Amino acid sequence: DGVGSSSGNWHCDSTWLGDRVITTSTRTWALPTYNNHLYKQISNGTSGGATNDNTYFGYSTPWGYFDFNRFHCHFSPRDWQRLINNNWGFRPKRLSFKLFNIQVKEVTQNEGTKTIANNLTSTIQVFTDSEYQLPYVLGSAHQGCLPPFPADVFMIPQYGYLTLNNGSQAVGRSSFYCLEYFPSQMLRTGNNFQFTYTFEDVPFHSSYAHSQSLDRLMNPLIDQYLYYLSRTQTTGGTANTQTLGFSQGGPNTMANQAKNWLPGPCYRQQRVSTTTGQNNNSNFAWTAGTKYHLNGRNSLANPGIAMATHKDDEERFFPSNGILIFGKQNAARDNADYSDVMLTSEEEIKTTNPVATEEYGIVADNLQQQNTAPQIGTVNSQGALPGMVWQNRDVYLQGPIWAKIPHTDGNFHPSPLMGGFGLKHPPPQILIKNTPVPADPPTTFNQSKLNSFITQYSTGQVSVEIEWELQKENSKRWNPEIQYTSNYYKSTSVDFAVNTEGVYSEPRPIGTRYLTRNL
Amino acid sequence: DGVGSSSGNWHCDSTWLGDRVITTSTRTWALPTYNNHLYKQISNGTSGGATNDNTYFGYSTPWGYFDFNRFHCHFSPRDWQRLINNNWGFRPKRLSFKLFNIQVKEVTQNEGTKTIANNLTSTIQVFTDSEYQLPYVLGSAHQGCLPPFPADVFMIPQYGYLTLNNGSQAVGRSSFYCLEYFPSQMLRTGNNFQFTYTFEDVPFHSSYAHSQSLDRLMNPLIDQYLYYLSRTQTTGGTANTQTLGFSQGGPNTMANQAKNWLPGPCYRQQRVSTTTGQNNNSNFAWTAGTKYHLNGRNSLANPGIAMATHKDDEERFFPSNGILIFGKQNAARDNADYSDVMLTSEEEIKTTNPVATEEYGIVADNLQQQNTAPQIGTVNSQGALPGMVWQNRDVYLQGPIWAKIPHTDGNFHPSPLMGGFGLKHPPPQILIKNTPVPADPPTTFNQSKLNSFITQYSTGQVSVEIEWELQKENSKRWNPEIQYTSNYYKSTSVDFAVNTEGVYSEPRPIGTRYLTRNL
Amino acid sequence: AHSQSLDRLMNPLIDQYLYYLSRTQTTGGTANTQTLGFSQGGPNTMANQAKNWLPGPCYRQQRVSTTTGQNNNSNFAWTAGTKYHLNGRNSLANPGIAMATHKDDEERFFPSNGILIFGKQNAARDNADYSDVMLTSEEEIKTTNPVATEEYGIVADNLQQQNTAPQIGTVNSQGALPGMVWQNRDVYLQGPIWAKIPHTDGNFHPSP
Repeated sequence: DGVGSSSGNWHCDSTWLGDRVITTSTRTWALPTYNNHLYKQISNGTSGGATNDNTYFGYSTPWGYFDFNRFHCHFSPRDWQRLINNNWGFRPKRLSFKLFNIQVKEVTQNEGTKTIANNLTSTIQVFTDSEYQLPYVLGSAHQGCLPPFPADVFMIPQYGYLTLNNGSQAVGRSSFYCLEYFPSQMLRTGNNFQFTYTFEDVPFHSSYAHSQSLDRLMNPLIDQYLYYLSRTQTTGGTANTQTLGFSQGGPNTMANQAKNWLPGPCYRQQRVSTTTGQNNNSNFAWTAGTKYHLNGRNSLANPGIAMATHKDDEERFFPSNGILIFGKQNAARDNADYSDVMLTSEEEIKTTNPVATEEYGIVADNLQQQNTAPQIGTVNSQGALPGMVWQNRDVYLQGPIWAKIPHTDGNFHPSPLMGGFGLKHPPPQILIKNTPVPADPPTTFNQSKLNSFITQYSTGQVSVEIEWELQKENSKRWNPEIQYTSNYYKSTSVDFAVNTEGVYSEPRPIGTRYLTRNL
Repeated sequence: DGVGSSSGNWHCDSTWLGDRVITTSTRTWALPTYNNHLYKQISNGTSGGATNDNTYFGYSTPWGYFDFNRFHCHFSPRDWQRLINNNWGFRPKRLSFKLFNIQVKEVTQNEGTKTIANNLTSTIQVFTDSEYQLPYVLGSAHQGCLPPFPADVFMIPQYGYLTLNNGSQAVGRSSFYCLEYFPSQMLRTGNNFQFTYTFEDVPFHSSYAHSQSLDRLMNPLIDQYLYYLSRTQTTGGTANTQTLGFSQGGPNTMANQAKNWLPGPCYRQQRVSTTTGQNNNSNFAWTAGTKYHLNGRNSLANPGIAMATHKDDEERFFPSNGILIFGKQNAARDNADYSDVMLTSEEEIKTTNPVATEEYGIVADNLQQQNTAPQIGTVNSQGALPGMVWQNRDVYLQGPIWAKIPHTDGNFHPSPLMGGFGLKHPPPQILIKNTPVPADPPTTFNQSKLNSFITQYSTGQVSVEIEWELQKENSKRWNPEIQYTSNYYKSTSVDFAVNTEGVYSEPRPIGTRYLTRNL
Repeated sequence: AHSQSLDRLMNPLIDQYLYYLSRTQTTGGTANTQTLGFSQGGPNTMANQAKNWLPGPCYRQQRVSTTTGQNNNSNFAWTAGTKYHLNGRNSLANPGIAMATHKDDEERFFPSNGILIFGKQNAARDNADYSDVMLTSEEEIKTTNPVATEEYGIVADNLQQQNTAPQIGTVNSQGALPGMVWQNRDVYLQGPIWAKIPHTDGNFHPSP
């Protein structure tokens, strides 16, 4: 461990081993000093235009953190293609993390002439929240993960967290956490850090689409032996009175046939078209948004439970806040135009899950009688019902991987709604910070805490290796399957490559469901 | 591996061991930062004056690469002389490569006063394309190899590559490669790198000239027992009619004798003289150039298949684009004058290969009859014919050594046309790069990739050792052979030495074919 | 399929150390006389650069378009067909040596008898219409093999002199040349698998 010796090598690669695939990626990072080495109470109340739905109380810390919860941090576009075109499923098994070739630099500023030099004796601090004692901030789709392109140098995100609040105030139960109250490893240039983690057992992600629908699982050539009420009134001429007629479901009455299952749960969303002219002329994104109510404040159920984005021949429609939306390279942060973002589609699950913008079904609303016509009610919100089967939201090359399952007495189908793997004990948070280096202190004692520090930042490389277990496809389907493919004809540039400017970009979102499977 | 310890020594030498010769050379190199650490899409279309024959699509990378594919990177002039004056052949067997005494420096620029200092904690990255997964750019006669003179410090070439294109656009099959997607070794000052490689089995290069020609392999004292058609018409007086006369080939009719072999293949080239006055007054270098047509675009077949540069007593003639041409020290890059370049000559193969600027031979063109005179056609393009024997192009002290044989279903006589050894698995490409070192990042998180880096370059030494197998001469020739020799009389300077200015220069191209051998 | 072409294997950022004849005549004004000028191949003159290999063999075929209106109005399938002559009788070299079906942006063109053609279900045995058959394409080999309907290249045809302008000849038939590399014809789900190599004293690249 010396000043003149590399403390790690560049490991970036992928290797396929039949039923496993191991991804390894390394990136160069930079870490500034955050908050001037201070912890600060942050808050947002109801004053000004601030609405109650956005209030909060918490703290910003001097620490940064590593995040690689994004599939493109591990899979290259080509690897993702290898994965999705040939496997019915996959999931994480274990990972390795390493920090090395650390460099702490100090920057001097005098007469606009700025100079940067090495501070060979400075240290950075690193530690993992192995016992999950800090607010788990990963799994909220935040920016700051390792870049998709290996050659890109990235800046490390600052760590902050929230606790209970009443307006802009804290309450008795509000918690304050100090990260320096954890043991942490201190490294100088020449030292390195690393750890291993094993994923808990979790279901394989379904990287397939059903080639059968719930309502079409019968034999199209045979009648049922079961009968259904088919007639309530006589038909001949005008002397029409009540009667009772029963028939057997068959090939031409599949909608009436007795079945064993029901489509998945439903919470509805308002429909919007990509052809603006077909939309109501008003600003309803929030007012007509599908939300949930929690302790006085409202939140968008975004993207909410998994539902088919649209039905047959309606690709132009989507749930106002029921799909994942990624921006194109350089899309604005606010009010970006439709042509600057990329909408995903969960159309593959029309097969078992209700369409996001329609009713779940119809139920009786009264008791019909000789003098009262039967009335029906539309169900727009439907919770778990015995017999339901459903699919979860798909995952994307540039989407999240896992999320921590909240520590609660109960939960139902703990699959993260944004997509991914729900884990009770997810990869630990890796916090990093530059140790404060005091500038010269006063020459006579003073009780006050020092607030004059040498300006500095650090840089180094980081490696993450993950082993994924694959579930091979076993189909007896005779005809070719749908596959993700690169465009065939000429183009100005190559998709998933760099600019003439050197800017890498991801042209479209790439899902995971190409191969098919029966129900 | 410390800051204060050399990590390698200067190994430059040659040792002859009967049937082997081992060359070792070390050089000092400098590596700048290329492309500002970026990958950039580069292209060339048909706009402006750009012709379709020069279109392309590809990428330039932030990486550099080591290249020693040039005989003078290993053999000193005197060693080359020892080799060519005493051996009938030679070939590479194995090699060692080493990178050491690495120094990474950072340069500060303020008020024109520039300062360079050591950055002891910086790293460079190195890796070999052992599995040949990157476009093989070596073997295209590019500049950037180790200098011939050991005392010369050189700059490392930037790596770039090409993929399919349609005009200035890419096509579906165009590939984008990221070099950071390979594992690479990271070294700080004090660390070193090295590897070993073994050349595949390959034929010895023919460092000899034939002392017999294909058409003169018979006994000049004996007749053949075989006859040939010698007369088709009577001769006496004027009553001349058709007849059939046969004769036996003999010492005075060697041109008619039955033979067993045929001269090598032929693709023709236009002839040009070094006496400009004998040349047509027009600019025909390209219009009259010998080319090949590939997917809509034309390329010069330069130098093309191996053919004798000229016939007896015509040293002033040469194929417009059928020979290797080296420049003299400091010759201009464009429109350099004849007296500034050095033309090579493959005159040694007149013996078995057709002369580059003449026909292969003559074939019948019709069916002669009592009322139709026989007609003949000139063959200017002749592919492989059973019975052909030929020699390959010679290699030069300052010429290329090997080339990678394209991975294709088929090939014919895979000897690199520019000369050298064709290898399916040639010495791997050695890529090197300076690791980006971010300047101070913003103090509050920002998603954008960093684009502000500390300016730096690296320098160090490189060693290459190659073991060559020799094929000794076994001639029973009584009279002395031709040998490469230094001039005898006085001269302003020494050939293959330095200036009064310290500039090394190679006065002429030195071939390899001096000793002779029978057919 | 190759993602690189034979004529584009160099580094697009570096010049060669090798020179080529670039000028045969002076340029300034009207007093233009013969001279000799040499230049180094580089990123903008890739067509002039010295290279190590040559495209595969070539036997030519007549070009025909799937847009009938672009075709000559005559029945040339046999008369203009590419054939081989064996003991007095002629046969179509069908499909013949492997060559790219067409060049960039010409998908409508194909060699009269230089590709495999399968019929669609129930296509007639004789005079089936274009819409009843399925043409294959060896476009993937444009990368190393000459295009089936064009020349292999150009060679000199005479000896230029002060009083004789240089002449060139087009090569439409080119046999094996040292340095050539090529790809074989592709195989198809409904195509043949193997063939017996004729028992002969010799053969060249015995790929069916």
